[PDB]
Parts: sequence; structure tokens; C-alpha cells
Amino acid sequence: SGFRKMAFPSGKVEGCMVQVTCGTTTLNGLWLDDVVYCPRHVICTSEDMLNPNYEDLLIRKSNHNFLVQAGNVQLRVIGHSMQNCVLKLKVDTANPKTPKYKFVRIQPGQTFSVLACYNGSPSGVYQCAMRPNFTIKGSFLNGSCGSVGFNIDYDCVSFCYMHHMELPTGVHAGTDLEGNFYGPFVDRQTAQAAGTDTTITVNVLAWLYAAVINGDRWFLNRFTTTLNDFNLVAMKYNYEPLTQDHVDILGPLSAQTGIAVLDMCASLKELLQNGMNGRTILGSALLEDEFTPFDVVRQCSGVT
Amino acid sequence: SGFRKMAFPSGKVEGCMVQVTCGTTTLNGLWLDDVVYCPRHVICTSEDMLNPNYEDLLIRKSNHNFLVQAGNVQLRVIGHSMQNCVLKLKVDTANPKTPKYKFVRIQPGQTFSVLACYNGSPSGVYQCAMRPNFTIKGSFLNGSCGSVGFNIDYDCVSFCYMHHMELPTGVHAGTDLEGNFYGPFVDRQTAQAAGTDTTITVNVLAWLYAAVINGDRWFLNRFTTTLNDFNLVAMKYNYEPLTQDHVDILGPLSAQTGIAVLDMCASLKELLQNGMNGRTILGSALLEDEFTPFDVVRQCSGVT
Ligand SMILES: Cc1ccncc1NC(=O)Nc1cccc(Cl)c1
Ligand SMILES: Cc1ccncc1NC(=O)Nc1cccc(Cl)c1
Repeated sequence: SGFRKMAFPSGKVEGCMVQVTCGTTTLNGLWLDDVVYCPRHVICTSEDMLNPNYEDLLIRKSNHNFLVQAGNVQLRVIGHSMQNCVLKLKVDTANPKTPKYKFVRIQPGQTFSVLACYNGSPSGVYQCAMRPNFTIKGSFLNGSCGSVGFNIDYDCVSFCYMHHMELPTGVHAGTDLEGNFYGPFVDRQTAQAAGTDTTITVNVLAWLYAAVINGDRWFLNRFTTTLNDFNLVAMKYNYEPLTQDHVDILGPLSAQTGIAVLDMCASLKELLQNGMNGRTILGSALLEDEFTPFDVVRQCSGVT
Repeated sequence: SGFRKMAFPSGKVEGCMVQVTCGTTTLNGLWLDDVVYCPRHVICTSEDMLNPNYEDLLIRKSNHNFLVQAGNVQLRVIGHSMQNCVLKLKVDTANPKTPKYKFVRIQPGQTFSVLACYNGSPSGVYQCAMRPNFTIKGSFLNGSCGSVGFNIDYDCVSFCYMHHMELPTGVHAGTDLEGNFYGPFVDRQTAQAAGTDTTITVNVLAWLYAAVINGDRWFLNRFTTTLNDFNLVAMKYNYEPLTQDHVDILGPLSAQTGIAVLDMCASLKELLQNGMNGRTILGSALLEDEFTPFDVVRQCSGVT
């Protein structure tokens, strides 16, 4: 019973968080095996951030200029390299708490948990989604850079995000663990506007199935629709177009509830056209799009 | 930038979760020092749950009947006792991962993080509030009993909740770590209705201050009110009465933003009377009451 915006347990990621200082800039690093991963803008001064030439700035840096502290103890840096927008600091010690892990580049609409950190220490954990405009609506302050986004399959942590920057609109941008930014963002202090933040339709449908499973059924109607009819409505409301791939992934939810995907699409269509009329669905007065079909299945089935 | 329903990092609590089996019933236990804490209904069969006499049921149980498994290894039970609605299983081994901890009984309106678990394994973490009717709106399935609610001050974990039951309305009830239920709930399969779930006014005000700090200011008006005038409106909308104690705790938020508490109360009054008019505040179309003033300060300042 009940449905919550739930994050993965953060313990396995907490054991990886370290503090990286270069010059007077301190941010978070991710220590897996004998490598510490951190945003390359750690080498920048606020002056450098306007038009940084990271290759040129990195030439002035040596292994001893990167101060890596894991808890209250210092790690010895025996190598450094830049891979896209991340720095990989080879340390002389393998992280004893390194969990089984993968580096994955997620697609827009996918969700993950963020372990927000400051000075290498965790402050909190929350669930995010990679928006269709490749930004994330997180909660990050100065010093939070290097905090990571991740998913967990039983004992394997799939790192998908590393926080790099706050856009002038208060939304967030970052890279995968190979240093490649999601979206067109660049690590520089230049105004970069985000594109249209469309609603993740397949996620809203999954959350509507979760509402049905949990007893919120007032929005179920006597209608059906087609993928083409639904998508005409979705385009009008800045929702992502629904494909047969989305319908397929909603299959287990449709089977669990006995509500055909296109019937749920018609309920969503009426909710978009008529609004909630002061009502709520799973304690929300708006259509939630940050639960994937997999998240709804996982939460509703108790996967650990 | 940004404001999220953030939970405390769950690592320190993950290292305490164990599986407790008694007969054919398996639930979660909390292992701190050489004691495993779990709901006493672990000794019950589904037949016993209608009118259980826990003292009588416990007489038929011996130390060897409580199977405690921490990860894949078995803990030896050398003692057992019932304290209110929890069982304390003395084991022969102190939990090596026991963090600094306290057992606290929270007040309604206070928030905490829940590490939902099944078979002693964590499935996720989310932020909750003890509702004014002493229920919690969680996300729990069968097998989640014994999952705990907690807060963390730097390195000390204050355990405040242990999950015991789901009321017929899909809301949740449980105890503090001394076995005392929050509210009038009893651990038996009897329909127990919850009281009025009023809105935590001081929390809504704190979340309105967090919205101002993060750029959402459309709801700020040209009005003020008094505590008595505000409370007349609050009574009408099933909001908790606001006291000078609440105003005092909102002091740091009022000082940070330069918005007097009673001016924010007047904004809240207009939001209650007029509604949001299709608008949102911190990505929500309703007034969020599960962030305390301390949570807003902590999140907005980066406390780790
Ligand atoms: C101040 C803050 C708040 C939240 N998240 C992140 C930050 N820091 C931040 O954006 N620094 C920065 C500025 C320009 C470019 C780059 Cl790559 C980094
Ligand atoms: C099924 C479930 C789902 C979520 N949370 C908890 C549960 N289990 C649950 O309530 N068991 C139970 C039944 C009667 C009395 C008592 Cl004390 C316990």
C-alpha cells in the first residue's frame, strides 16, 4: 500500500564518495577501484570558468596538486588524465568499499537516484529523471559538483550521472561517468538555455497504473484511443510521443491491472483535456512523470 | 538551486538491517549493538492476528525459535524479551556496523526517512512525516514490517519509527523503538480508522520559504494577517493551528528571506482561499507539508 518517490538505498555509493581539492576549489569525487572520478572544472578558478581551455589548464597541474581525501585520510595520487569533462585520478589504493559497478549512459525519461554530497560527505538522497531536454531537476548547491546519479540491480551499481553545473534557470546539467555531458551543455560559465521540458508520457502512464494498483481509480474512464489519436493530444500538451516500444514496456502493468494501455492513454487524454478538477492522484495534484514502468513494477513488487 | 523531497543517506541504517523469522513469518529486524529489534507480531500466525495475546504466544517461543540472519550469516539468539509492541532479541554478537544512535519518539508534523526493507534487504529510501493523526503515508508491502524511520545528525542516527501495519485505508502505523505505537493503533487485525489528516501548517510555511529561496515567488502577496486571523482560515481548511512556537522555528527562514512569518501566513491564507489557479510551487500543484523548517534550512544550506 502507498506509492512514494523512492530512491535506491545509498550505502554502496556513500562508500565511494571522496573530496577532491585542486587549488582553492573543492568538489566531490567518486572512488571506484584505484580511480577517483570528478568533474574536470575542479582545476578551474572562477576566472577560468568563462572560457576555460581545460587542456592548457591541466598542463599546469601535477598529481600532487589533486588532494583526495576519503573520510579523514588522504589518498596518494599516482596518475591523472582527462576523459571528456571528467578527470580520472589514479590513486595508489583500491577503494575497499568498491561495490560491483557499471558506467551507463541513460536515455531521457529514465530515472535515477542522486546522492547529493558536499566536501565528499553525503547530505541526502533523492530520485531524479533525465528530462527530455537532457537537464535534471535536482537539488544542488555550490560544492555539490561530483555528486552522482545511479541505479542498482541487486548488488550492482550502475552510475549514470555526475553533477557538473547549474544552468541560469536553476536546472541541472552533468555528464555520464565517461565525461560526456547529457544534452548540448558545455562546462563553462556561459548562459546555456535548456530546450522544451516535455512530459515523459510513458512515465505518466506507469504512474497512472501505480495509482490504480494503490486504489486511486477516479480517473479511469469509459474511453479508449489509438496511438495516433493519443499522440495528437500529447503533442498539444507538450508530452513526449508514445510509441509501440512504450506500450510494450507498459505490458506488465497493463496485465497486472487488466487495463489495456490504450484505455489508460484515453484516461490520460481526458486528464489532459479536463484537468484534475481539484482532485489528486497518489497525493499529487499534477501528472507525475518521474517513475518509469520498471520503477512502478519494482516498488509495487518489493524488489531488493 | 532546486528543492527535492530528500531522504537522509541510508548507509548507516542498511548496515543494521537483518531478517527475523519466527515460525513461518519473516520480517525485518534492526540490529544495534547485541540486540535485534523487531515487531512482536513476528510470533503470530495469520490466525493469531485477529485477537493475539502476545504474552501467551511468547511463552511458546524460545531463543532458538527466532532465526536472525544478517546478510547470509546466522546470528545466535541468547535472549528475548518483549518491550511494548517490539521484541528485543539479544544476540551473541555486537553489530560491527552499529552507528552512533538514539531512540527518539517524534511528534506529529516531524519528518523522517524510511529505509523500506524485505527479508532484511533494503529496497529503497523515501522521506515521510508523522501525520497529525499519527499515521504515516508510506510505501510498504507485506514483508516490510520492521523497516525503520530515522533522522541523522552528522554521525548519529536517531531511530524514530518501526513499521508494524497497514490500516484498511492504505495508510501506515507503527511504533517508536521502545515498542510504543504512535497514535491509538494496536497490533491486531481489527479495523482501526484514522482520525482527520490535517495539514502541517508550519511545514507548508517552511516549504513556501524554500520556494521563495529557489525563485518561486508568484504567491507572495501585499497582505499580512495575525495568528488569530490566520488560524480561523487554517481551521476551515483542516490545517493545524499555528502557534508562536511555530513562528519562532520559522525565524531563520524569515530572516534569510526578509519575509515576516505573518506575511507568509497571509500568502498561505490567499493560496487556501483562492487556490493555485493552475500554477505550481516547487513543481507541485498542491501545498507540500512534509518539509519541516529544519529540513528547509538543512537542504538549502548543504548540511552533511
Ligand atoms: C553553484 C552550483 C549550484 C548547483 N550545482 C552546481 C553549481 N556549480 C556550478 O554550476 N559551477 C559551474 C559554473 C559554470 C560551469 C560549470 Cl561546468 C560549473
Ligand atoms: C500487508 C502489509 C502491507 C504494508 N505494511 C504492513 C503490512 N502488514 C500488516 O499490516 N500486517 C499486520 C496485520 C495486522 C496487524 C499487524 Cl500489527 C500487522
